[PDB]
Amino acid sequence: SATPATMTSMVSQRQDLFMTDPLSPGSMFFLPNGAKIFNKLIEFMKLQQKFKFGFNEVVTPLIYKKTLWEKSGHWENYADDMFKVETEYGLKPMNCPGHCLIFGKKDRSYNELPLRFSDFSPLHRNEASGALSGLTRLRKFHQDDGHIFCTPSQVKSEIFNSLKLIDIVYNKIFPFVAESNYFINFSTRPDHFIGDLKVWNHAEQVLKEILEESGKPWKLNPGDGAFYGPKLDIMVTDHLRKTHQVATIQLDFQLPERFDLKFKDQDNSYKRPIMIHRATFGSIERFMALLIDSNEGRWPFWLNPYQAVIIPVNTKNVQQLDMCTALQKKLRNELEADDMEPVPLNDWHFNVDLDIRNEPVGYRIKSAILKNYSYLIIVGDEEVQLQKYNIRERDNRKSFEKLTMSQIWEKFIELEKNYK
Amino acid sequence: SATPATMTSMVSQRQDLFMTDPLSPGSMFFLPNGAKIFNKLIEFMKLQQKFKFGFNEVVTPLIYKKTLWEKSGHWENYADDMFKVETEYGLKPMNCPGHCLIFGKKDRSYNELPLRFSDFSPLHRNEASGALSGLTRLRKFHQDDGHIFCTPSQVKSEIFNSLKLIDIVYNKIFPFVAESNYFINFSTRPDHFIGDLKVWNHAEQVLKEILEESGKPWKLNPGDGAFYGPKLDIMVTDHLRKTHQVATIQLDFQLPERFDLKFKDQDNSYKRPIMIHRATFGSIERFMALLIDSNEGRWPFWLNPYQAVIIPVNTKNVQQLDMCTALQKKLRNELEADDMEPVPLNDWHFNVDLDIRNEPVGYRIKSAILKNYSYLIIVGDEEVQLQKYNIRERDNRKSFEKLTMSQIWEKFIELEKNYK
Ligand SMILES: C[C@@H](O)[C@H](N)C(=O)NS(=O)(=O)OC[C@H]1O[C@@H](n2cnc3c(N)ncnc32)[C@H](O)[C@@H]1O
Ligand SMILES: C[C@@H](O)[C@H](N)C(=O)NS(=O)(=O)OC[C@H]1O[C@@H](n2cnc3c(N)ncnc32)[C@H](O)[C@@H]1O
Ligand SMILES: [Zn+2]
Ligand SMILES: [Zn+2]
Repeated sequence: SATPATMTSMVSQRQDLFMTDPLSPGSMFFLPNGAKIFNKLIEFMKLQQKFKFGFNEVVTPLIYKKTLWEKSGHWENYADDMFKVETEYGLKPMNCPGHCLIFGKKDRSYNELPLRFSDFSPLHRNEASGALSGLTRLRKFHQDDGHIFCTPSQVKSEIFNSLKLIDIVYNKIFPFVAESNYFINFSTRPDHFIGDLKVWNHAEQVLKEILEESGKPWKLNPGDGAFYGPKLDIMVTDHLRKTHQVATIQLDFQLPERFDLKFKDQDNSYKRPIMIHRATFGSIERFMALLIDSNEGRWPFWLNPYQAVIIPVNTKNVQQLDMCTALQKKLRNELEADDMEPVPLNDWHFNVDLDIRNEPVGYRIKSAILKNYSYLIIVGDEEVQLQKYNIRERDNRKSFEKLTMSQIWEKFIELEKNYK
Repeated sequence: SATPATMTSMVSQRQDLFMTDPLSPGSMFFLPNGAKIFNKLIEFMKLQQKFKFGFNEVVTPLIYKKTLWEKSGHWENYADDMFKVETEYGLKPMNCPGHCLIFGKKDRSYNELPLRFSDFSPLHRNEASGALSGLTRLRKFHQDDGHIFCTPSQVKSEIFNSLKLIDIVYNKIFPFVAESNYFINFSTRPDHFIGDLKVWNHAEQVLKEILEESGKPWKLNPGDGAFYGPKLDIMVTDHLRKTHQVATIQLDFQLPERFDLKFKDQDNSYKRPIMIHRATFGSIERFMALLIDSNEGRWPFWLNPYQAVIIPVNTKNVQQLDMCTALQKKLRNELEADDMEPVPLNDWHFNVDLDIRNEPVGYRIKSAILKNYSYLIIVGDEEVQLQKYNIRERDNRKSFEKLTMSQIWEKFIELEKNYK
């Protein structure tokens, strides 16, 4: 009879992922295992954004004076959902205004467009306490945020590149449970919007054209556009057929005008850049919640905070213990605190545990299966003899391999490398 | 006639590192190049903390209700320097209370001590505007924070391990301008402190003993201890002989008591853990400021946002251009946005630029030297003939090497691997 929210709480209790406290309602605590997943997702997304999709990361303030939010139009649209800060300040619910400040700080040439900034800042929104639900709706969350500044003729290609990244995430790297794991909502001009209505109709026309050219299924979603522009909202469906907004792409002609943004064009004319807002995960928190809704805790290897467990058949057998300890040390790849040798960059480190509890071998196994370890590694007398480990995958326990220490090292590397 | 603050602003203007805006006084903006350095430092420290010094990273809320800060004793000690948050809330100036909440959420056995949590959360402190200076003193900053929960008999070894990490940073990996690049301030009981005076004298005795055993030079620093315990403050001296507090280690018997923290001991007795607070960089921002004070912008290779520049002698020569472009593509190691192949984990990517501006070769060189590129790579007709690049290091321009594409790839790898 379980809901998505309940599924998230069940997995979190089994794997020690997260916790909450009434001293900070709506703000999640990521415990070590929960934080490993969070950080892994961010590592993945940073790699795609920097070395494939042309983004440059920036780090921006969390609080801005009341004036910035008035200049942006946030203060009169959202201020009820905005935490005020007191010494006249607003705790940011969005990164965009900060990125406008960065754009307008230097002369900009058409030669550096499209200019793409990424930002993983924590955001706060004063969501009503009745709206709070697990990791899907929080008062504090992290967006894989990004703002693009381009020319009219670059809009289409930039949006298709955003859509390519979206497909890598939703239709290639991550399984979820249409052929596509999402549909698009075409979200149009809302009641309260800034800017002239002509510009708005043009932005909506550009977006519809791109939607049609993409060939992806979409739905009209009237009135749900941002206050600064219309958007494509990427909707995924949980197992209770309820839809959730994750990735989003927003076409913004309005903020550039309000920040008096300009760039020198090919003809030495000063012209306004167009701004595209975009997020792929949406928020890392909500994305994680939807992964869990699908995988029920059975993380893929590269993401799993429980990548492998090593289990000696006899916990008092020295030959088995040595062999198990040798492998754990190899796969964890840690250094001793006793010397001055630092951990080098780009080494591999795997989440590998050793269960030597004074418990029947059978129960230790069952324990590891409850935790969803990607791999179970057993060592008995025969394994000591061959100096080869019995290793089997979680979701295919019937088959198995007998591999050397070195072969497991390379196997785990290839898995993590390519997001298996 | 330059000050540290002025040096930071000069380097930042030359390398496009940071920016400020009056809409958010005391909060820094990290531009792409500035953010690269910031992120590199955090990557380095995470590796040491997770895979050498036994820390587990957590991610905690930024805002807590007034009650938490009252329970911790922060609200009556610091509340003037605390940004309040309004819907009864405090924007955190410290992570400790959150970590106490995490400790007390589960039954804890003596078997999991020392328990070590790390946290890179953004912190805010309402510093007086007259105290704001470059990156050394801000209203928003990131600590490489960490809290250790141990038993009385573990205190010494834990503090020596903290000191080992401090030496790796200040006396091995990073040059700065005593043999050691810091001295220690023994900071003692301040006017306003929580807890009984007997416990306080004991904490100070334990610390002095450890200080004496370490053999490191220290100075009495009366009254400057935290309100929860005495501390060892690691002081570095800028080139104007002014001292700055960076790393710190704080011995805390007090917070555990106020959060009713307990763990089951060897004898099934419930006992209070001791808490050690510690930071190595102090804040990433202030550490960066002190690096800049020393290096004057001449970053070591692994940290440099300008790792190499490739300069064709003749910008209209196709043979030279091809050879230059081949190398840039190799070293950057990017993927095209046009396919579904993701950037894999643990690949190498170098910050390598190509200067093909229509400018005399001589001036393009001079330009790169102004920016402090770690390596200058020149390609003329002879280099095309040999298919070998003329590569020279920044701080040793007189000598040079002629290397193939492959040899530069491996060279740059070895440099970044081992923090050269
Ligand atoms: C995309 C940005 O550039 C733009 N300023 C923006 O904030 N768009 S948004 O309002 O639609 O937010 C983007 C994503 O953040 C996620 N999100 C929004 N609110 C919350 C919340 N209260 N809790 C968790 N995630 C949220 C959603 O997935 C949403 O699609
Ligand atoms: C070390 C923590 O666990 C403890 N709660 C703590 O905050 N100690 S601290 O107050 O001494 O802060 C640690 C380091 O942060 C840095 N820091 C403190 N205030 C600022 C500031 N306003 N701007 C930049 N860095 C700061 C200093 O380097 C300082 O040594
Ligand atoms: Zn935005
Ligand atoms: Zn602390």
